[PDB]
Amino acid sequence: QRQLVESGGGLVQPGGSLRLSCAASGSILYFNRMGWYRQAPGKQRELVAAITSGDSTNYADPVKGRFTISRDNAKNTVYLQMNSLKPEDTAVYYCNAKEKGWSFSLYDYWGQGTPVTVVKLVIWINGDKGYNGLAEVGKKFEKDTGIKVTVEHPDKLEEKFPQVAATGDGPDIIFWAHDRFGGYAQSGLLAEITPDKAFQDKLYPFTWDAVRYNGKLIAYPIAVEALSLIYNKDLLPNPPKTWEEIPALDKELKAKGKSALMFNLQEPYFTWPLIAADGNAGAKAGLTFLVDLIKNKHMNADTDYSIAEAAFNKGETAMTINGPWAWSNIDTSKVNYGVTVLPTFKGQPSKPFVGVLSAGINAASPNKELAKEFLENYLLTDEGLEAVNKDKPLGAVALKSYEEELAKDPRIAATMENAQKGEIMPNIPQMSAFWYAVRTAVINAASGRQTVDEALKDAQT
Ligand SMILES: OC[C@H]1O[C@H](O[C@H]2[C@H](O)[C@@H](O)[C@@H](O)O[C@@H]2CO)[C@H](O)[C@@H](O)[C@@H]1O
Repeated sequence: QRQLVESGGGLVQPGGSLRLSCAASGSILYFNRMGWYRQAPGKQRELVAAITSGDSTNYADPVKGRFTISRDNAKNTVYLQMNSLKPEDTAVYYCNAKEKGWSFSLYDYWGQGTPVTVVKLVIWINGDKGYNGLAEVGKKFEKDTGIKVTVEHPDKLEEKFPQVAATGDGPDIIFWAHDRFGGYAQSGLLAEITPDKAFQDKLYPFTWDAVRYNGKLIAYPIAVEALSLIYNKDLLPNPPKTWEEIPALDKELKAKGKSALMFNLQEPYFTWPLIAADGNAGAKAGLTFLVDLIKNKHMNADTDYSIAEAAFNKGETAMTINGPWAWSNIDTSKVNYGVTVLPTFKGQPSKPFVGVLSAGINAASPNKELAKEFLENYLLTDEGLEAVNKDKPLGAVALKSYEEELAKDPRIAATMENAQKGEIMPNIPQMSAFWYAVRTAVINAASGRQTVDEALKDAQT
């Protein structure tokens, strides 16, 4: 009898290629039509290509331009050269042949089927982090498996993820501080994390608590993040221990063509430590001080991450407020820097919010088990976290094995100092609305629109 046998089905990276081949146990000359049909999980049959005895080749609009149906009557084989592959292609590919009998009737013949998988691992992480290093981990993953690991860093990913991931595809794995994850969890945008005891035991038990919402693990903890006072040791050997002595220092420095302190005033995460130093009466005190700095022309009105960073690295400002991630760019520059305790306000310390960098799996992802493999066996390893850390520092890693190395770093000590003086952010769904309320409040008071008393009024609502 006549039997069709397909081959060439495997795993590939989008943009890659695959040659399917279907050999018959009889001459293709006898066939009228030969063609390729595909079936994806839970879907109807979809013709992709066909070739008639008359040498005419037809294709479906999705594959048109990308796929070519070929035939070799010597080898008694029909081919499908699939170039520039996409995730929509992923399906079981079947070979079909039709034969007119001697009489009026016809015969349809089918094959076993050959599986084609187009898989890409996509990761969303912020641009201020070590995406290049994260890619080096991803490159080792592809060597040991065959899956592509692209690393993306889009602007406003914290508020682009819940919109895109809900409707569209978005990323497989999302990287952000733990505070944003409760809102994703409530909305149903994250898969439940199920790590075995042995993996679970590799990380500090306090770190796991930050990535828990209603008794379910919603992410993998990576590292603890806290803002510290970054200062130029040459321009300022004995930096301010108090916030209230910065105006004096600024007067001194402005005479020599230099600023005292430049940091990101737009993002409320940077201004919150000063605001929360005393506490309400504490928020009113802390903000009024911040307002007086801009009013006394000590700080610029629209001071953002880039002009603050650049100014410090250039050697224009004596101080800056930033996280572990910012250190590598300073090292690149020729600035003898120091990381220390944040200045105190009204005697009491400035309480910076503490973030736990965490990796979560998108609920609407087909690569949930592949991402778990990447996160556990490749990223959350000594070797894996090292790679990320040499690009842009992670801070105090969640890995137990890294304690000695963390403790040997003076900047980590300063980070932990500030983290103890601060507090971990609750993961709750209301954090988004909270942060927005503070973002507006600080900008309005900074520019000169709303009063300090009226800012806390609108923010408490
Ligand atoms: O600015 C408010 C913003 O702050 C925090 O985001 C931090 C993030 O945690 C850090 O890793 C760093 O990259 O900067 C961000 C602020 O610029 C909160 O995690 C976030 O929810 C909040 O929107």
